Amino acid sequence: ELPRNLEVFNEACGHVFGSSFNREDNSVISDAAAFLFKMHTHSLDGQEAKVLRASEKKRERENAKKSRKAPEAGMRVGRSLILTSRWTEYCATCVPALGSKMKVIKASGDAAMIQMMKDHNSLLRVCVRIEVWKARYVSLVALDERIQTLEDAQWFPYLSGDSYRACPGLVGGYFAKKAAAGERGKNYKKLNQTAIIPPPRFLIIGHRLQIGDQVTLRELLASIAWGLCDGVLAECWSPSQGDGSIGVVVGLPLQATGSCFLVVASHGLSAIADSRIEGTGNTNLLEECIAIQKQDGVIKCKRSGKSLYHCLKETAG
Amino acid sequence: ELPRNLEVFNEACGHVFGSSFNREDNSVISDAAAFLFKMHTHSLDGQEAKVLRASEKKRERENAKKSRKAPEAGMRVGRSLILTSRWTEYCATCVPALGSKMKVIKASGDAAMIQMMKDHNSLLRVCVRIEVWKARYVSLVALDERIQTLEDAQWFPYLSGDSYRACPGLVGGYFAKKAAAGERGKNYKKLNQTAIIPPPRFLIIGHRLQIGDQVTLRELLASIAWGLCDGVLAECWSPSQGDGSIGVVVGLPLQATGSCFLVVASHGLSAIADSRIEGTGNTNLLEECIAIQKQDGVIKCKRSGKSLYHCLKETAG
Amino acid sequence: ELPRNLEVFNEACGHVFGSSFNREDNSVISDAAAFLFKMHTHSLDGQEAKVLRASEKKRERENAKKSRKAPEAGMRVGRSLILTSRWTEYCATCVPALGSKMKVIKASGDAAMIQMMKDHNSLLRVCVRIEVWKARYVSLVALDERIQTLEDAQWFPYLSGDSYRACPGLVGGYFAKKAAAGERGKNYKKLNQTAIIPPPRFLIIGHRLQIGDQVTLRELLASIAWGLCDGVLAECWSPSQGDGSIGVVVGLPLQATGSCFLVVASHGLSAIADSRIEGTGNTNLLEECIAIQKQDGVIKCKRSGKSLYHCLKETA
Amino acid sequence: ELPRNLEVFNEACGHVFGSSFNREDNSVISDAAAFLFKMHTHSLDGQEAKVLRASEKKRERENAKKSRKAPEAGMRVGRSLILTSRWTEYCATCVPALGSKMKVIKASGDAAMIQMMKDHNSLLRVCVRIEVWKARYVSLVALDERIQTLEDAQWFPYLSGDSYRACPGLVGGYFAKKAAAGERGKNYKKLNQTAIIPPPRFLIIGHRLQIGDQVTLRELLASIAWGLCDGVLAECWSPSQGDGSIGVVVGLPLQATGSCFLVVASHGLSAIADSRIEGTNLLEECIAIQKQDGVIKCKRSGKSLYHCLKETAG
Amino acid sequence: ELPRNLEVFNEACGHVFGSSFNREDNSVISDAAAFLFKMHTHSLDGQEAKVLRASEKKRERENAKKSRKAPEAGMRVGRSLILTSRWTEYCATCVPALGSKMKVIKASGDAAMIQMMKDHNSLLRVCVRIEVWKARYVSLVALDERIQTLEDAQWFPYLSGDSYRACPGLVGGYFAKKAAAGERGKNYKKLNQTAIIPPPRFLIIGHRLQIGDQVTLRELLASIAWGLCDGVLAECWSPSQGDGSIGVVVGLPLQATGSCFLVVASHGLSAIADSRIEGTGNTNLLEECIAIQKQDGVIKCKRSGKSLYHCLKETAG
DNA sequence: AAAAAAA
DNA sequence: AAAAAAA
DNA sequence: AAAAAAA
DNA sequence: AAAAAAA
DNA sequence: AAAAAAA
Repeated sequence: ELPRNLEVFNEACGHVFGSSFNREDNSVISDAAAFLFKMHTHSLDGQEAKVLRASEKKRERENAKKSRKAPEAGMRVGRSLILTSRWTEYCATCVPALGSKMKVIKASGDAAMIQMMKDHNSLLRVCVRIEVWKARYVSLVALDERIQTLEDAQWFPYLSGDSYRACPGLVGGYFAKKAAAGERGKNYKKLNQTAIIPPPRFLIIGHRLQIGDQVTLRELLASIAWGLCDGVLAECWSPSQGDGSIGVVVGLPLQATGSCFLVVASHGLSAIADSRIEGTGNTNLLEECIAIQKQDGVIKCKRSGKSLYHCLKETAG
Repeated sequence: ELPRNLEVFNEACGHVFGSSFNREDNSVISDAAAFLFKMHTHSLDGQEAKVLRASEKKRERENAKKSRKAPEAGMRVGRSLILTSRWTEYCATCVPALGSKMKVIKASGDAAMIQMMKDHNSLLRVCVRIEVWKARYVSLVALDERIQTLEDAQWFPYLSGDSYRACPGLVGGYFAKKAAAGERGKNYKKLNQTAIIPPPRFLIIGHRLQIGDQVTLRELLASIAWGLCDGVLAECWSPSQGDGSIGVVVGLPLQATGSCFLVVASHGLSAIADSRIEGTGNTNLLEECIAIQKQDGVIKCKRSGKSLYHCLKETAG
Repeated sequence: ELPRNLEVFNEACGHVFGSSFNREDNSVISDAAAFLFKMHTHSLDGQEAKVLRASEKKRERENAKKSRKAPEAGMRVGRSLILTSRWTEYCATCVPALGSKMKVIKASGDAAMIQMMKDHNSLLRVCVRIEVWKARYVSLVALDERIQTLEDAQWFPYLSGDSYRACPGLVGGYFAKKAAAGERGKNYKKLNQTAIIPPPRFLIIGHRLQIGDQVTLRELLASIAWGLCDGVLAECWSPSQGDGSIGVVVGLPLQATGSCFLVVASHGLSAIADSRIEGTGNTNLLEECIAIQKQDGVIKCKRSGKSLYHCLKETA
Repeated sequence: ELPRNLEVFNEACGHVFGSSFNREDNSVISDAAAFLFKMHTHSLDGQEAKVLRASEKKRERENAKKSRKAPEAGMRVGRSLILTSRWTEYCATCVPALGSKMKVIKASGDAAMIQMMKDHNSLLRVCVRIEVWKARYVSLVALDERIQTLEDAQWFPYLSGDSYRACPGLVGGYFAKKAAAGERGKNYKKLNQTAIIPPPRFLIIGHRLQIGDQVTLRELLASIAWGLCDGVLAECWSPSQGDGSIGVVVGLPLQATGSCFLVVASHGLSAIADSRIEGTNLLEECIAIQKQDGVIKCKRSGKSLYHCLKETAG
Repeated sequence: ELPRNLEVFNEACGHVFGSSFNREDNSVISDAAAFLFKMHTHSLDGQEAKVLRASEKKRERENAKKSRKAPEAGMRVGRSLILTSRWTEYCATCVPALGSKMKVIKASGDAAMIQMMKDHNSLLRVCVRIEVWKARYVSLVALDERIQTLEDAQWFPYLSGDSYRACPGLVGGYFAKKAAAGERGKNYKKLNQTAIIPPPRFLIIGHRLQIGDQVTLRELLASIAWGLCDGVLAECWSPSQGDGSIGVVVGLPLQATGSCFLVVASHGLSAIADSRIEGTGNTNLLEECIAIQKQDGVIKCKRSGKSLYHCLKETAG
């Protein structure tokens, strides 16, 4: 009924949070995913210290974390997430020991341990996807101070190293910048800043985002873009009968990933660094378009020239 | 009559300097505040050596400071500040011992000790505010050799770690740069380079700067801006009858909130550095205006396009 | 009937894949050539470890490869390639031993060994040519994430060291970059990025690509150019009667290896990047033309100003 | 009569060169200052090798220097400088021992040693000021092969580490580049590439350069600028009656040091990287020359001082 | 009659080639100089192997060179050069042993060895000057494939390491690139791409190139410029009576070396990255002139805006 | 917009 | 433009 | 355009 | 456009 | 758009 990743995530969240884990609230799912990600990276209190090559300051911080008592049952997480009494058992059972690697487990040959490690990897990937989607959802109506120029915005989201490792194609930030600056191997994944990510309530259920879905404007925009994206993407939504809060999806943007506008010299031609700019691109900027695929077909929509955050702020005035 | 902070500062300065501390001279007040900050930071000769995690060079420097004789009574400070014979008693009484922390004092429960620690913290904050104002006043006519570009000027004033700790929102420099670069938590405070600070002769009295105050051009500018702020802010001053040296404040600037107008490249659209300017192509910056709020109302004044330091230098030729 | 190289490749592919090796599918031929190149480079499981100067990590990887079981008969390769039970015999026989060099064999003087070494070199050259063509065919619709600027795009295709060594005149990548950075000896060869390469279904048969051949648009473009070449090259193709999928070639590009028109700064003058453009100063890059040779004659076609990849994406 | 620094320099030059040291020749004074600087930094032959943390190559070079015989009396220095037989005594006495530090001397408490160290420091400062002046004078007519772009020209003069330490505000080069690139403390000084330096024949006498003094065009330009400075500065010089070789100073440049044209963004304004650019023909600019009558703005010539000096001689 | 350098080169060439060495042919002199350079760098077959720090591949190559038989007397060199039976004696006697350094020879105190090393250095310098001149002469009628852009053309000629070491102010290539990129000591010498090099038939004789000399167009151009220099330089040549092939030099270019067009910011002025480009009015490049000094006087000749190679190619068609 | 590596 | 944390 | 630190 | 260093 | 060397 469900793939391995989604089933593992559902089981883990249900076990850790019991019945307090609502299965239809984006905020609840994002908070639960963040907590599970912290648990599975040994970021919670009372777990193994990360000291393999840590600096003395990092060693002190990890020692303080280890000394600190672990979270207790009944503790409130986020807004409406309450820990059960069994969460310690789950953390002890399903969490790989610090430093564990897939090669070591494979050498061991224990099928149960291999399955547990696969479940842990899938859970990390799912939680990082949910974390990226929540970062986009927050950034629609809350500017990040660190993002002041195009260069600063070029690496959104800014997530920890574990997030980058779990999903290098979606997660940006310092680690993505480091990977791009350094040597690029055959495994290099470029940052698909505007990759389509289903809403968490859809991601856990496995329902792929598509036309006809009943989704709020903010969550749809967080799914297909973020705050500093061109406002024209708002055209991918249409309020339902009686306005309300939930509308419908009318289409999806095209060219979401893989946009390269280079032309190399050949056969006596001249190299071009940008197809769009060549000629007089400054006057053609606001004349650009985006291809939106709808149920009927593809349509080109003129760019609004205004940030998504600014459009949402203005329409909310 | 006066808040706790100003009263504590007045008592401390009176005790240390007696009658030699003028209550109407900005330079004297700034020198006294700097000396008091040094005393409460254990930066004077003969005070506790900082060795908790000091490097061998730092350990040697602190040992040299400790071995050196402490300042004697009657020692000249700055220009017109003379230490009183009772300054040693005040230093011994009102200066918490090195390493003092509010948590430990609260655990002790001594009401007198808690009040003393609160007074010390208030004195630190007041002294740091006076230090920042004096840095602005100095930079109006005497640039800093460490400021060469906009990136360097983004961290003015350049003050020590203690000043940044006391007033993180007003004090820039190396520590502000470090804080901005690293992780930003809920307690992170952005550097307000041009935060309003009344002159020290007003700050100790608590008289908030407002329209109609009889202040000098340079001191007003240091109150609202610094050397590299655009010269248009000079419109906030007006010479009084007969010119002279003291005029009157006609208005104050308004700090605009944070609002980024970027539009990153997405789905084939070209990046926009600024939505407002890209469309019509009005790239000229000299047209920009500042909102000066006056007694009559708010007025948009066109920028001069020249640094405040340059304007002051040219008008003083 | 066929040259030595194509005959060697045909015999090798027939022996290794038997009847499962289709002779008219470009994807199948490309996969077979890739597998043969892997086999003759001792990169498969169970072959000699490359340790002559390997680093400890490289030594570990090669030891892991050697310890691993060799591919078994009937194993599925690519999509429609199945290994025959006699592939092990060919691998043992026709594959030169690791570290073998032509000088050593010539000193030995065994005519059969010399012929085997020559056949192996020809097989490497043919396999690498097919690999380069397949790289071009892939790049027409799926950009390489390692290409983001013109500097990086200058070194396409990005192939391994073996590919560069076998065919230095077609293969780019890190090794070609290193060769360019270092000394340029008399044996140095520049990367002819857009060198015409017949499709594998043509290369193995020896049928040189020319006008009138019934070839698909994508395969023709992969033959004469790659993803980031200008879209104007699409003019070399023309749909046949009834459209369908297979058309015909109407012309081929004329490789413009013209002499440099630079004038370096000297005696206080100013450097000129191009003496021709200096006069009129027509700074419009959309006016350039490419000389396509057709059956009737050569014609100058105006550049489209858009990447071949973008034109293909829009037309699809 | 004279400050400590100039008196110390005059005494040292008299002791080391006797009467052969001409007090009115810029080249001779510069060469004598360079020799004294080499002596007081322990660079001449026969002085202690520098090995504290030297690399094997540096250790070998300094061992070679130590083994090599010390300079002999009567040796020709520069062009018209001859060593005296007593120079060895001065080198042994007034030169601090290698590694001497003012803190150590102060801890010792010997007044004579403290005075000697102060004299050594003043001599180093004076010698490096003269060295920078001479570097400017040379660069007027003989370009440096190391200066090819404005980025390279930004660090003139290129002088040894001892020169940078003696006067970090004037000297440039690799050490100034390192100081600028790295962390800058409260002691940081920016490279004042056109700070006014009196000519050596004036510097040792202590006569501050001012309008009316009889100086040569080349030496005045060296005092106020160098080769790659905009040629308009030549307006500061006026030939005397009958041309000849010596003229007079009419005016001096202003804003020599401390020119910043930034405007940081504030109160919603936009940051301006350059006030001049936001106003843009470069050749229209002017430089403020202060004369006896008053300040006058002279239009920039747009041509490097070296080019103008070369063309005026052809 | 002749300086030490030219006398040494003449003696060495006569000893190694005897009467087969023509004293008026540029190709023959260039070939002889190249062969002597190969001999004096221990690059010929059967000479000392360079193994001090050579890589294993380099060690193999040098071992192969050492094992190979040395050149035999009577071998044909170039076109019209034949080795003499006494060349082995000269190679053994006048060639310093591999690794010989001037410091070691001076320490030994042997006057004869010091003189031999001086002769070796002078011969290296002369051979490298001739090699650079021949490189220019080749580039006039044969483009170098390695030169495709202005940056590539900036380092011509591309000569080996020994050539760069002997004459660093005339020889470019990888080693000049390395010297420019790395630290620049006081001894640093820039690459004078258009220095005046007398033709080999004049360089060995010591006759400095001057006005009125009977030199062919191609060899004059190779003397004063190279393939990708401005075509205007052809004005420095004039066919003699009856045309023929040999003409006469009517003038020489000025500003051959040491051309800097920088003005630095000082006293509030603005930095000029290039005086020519910044010149008042948009100076069209084809309007630029070169100063040719002639017997009568200097004349400004307008640039032809076309390469010397292309001018020669068109004039020969 | 599958899996295997992996401050 | 209040307090509590805290090179 | 004073003193104290100090490849 | 002299001499000494010295992939 | 023939062969020989050969991270």
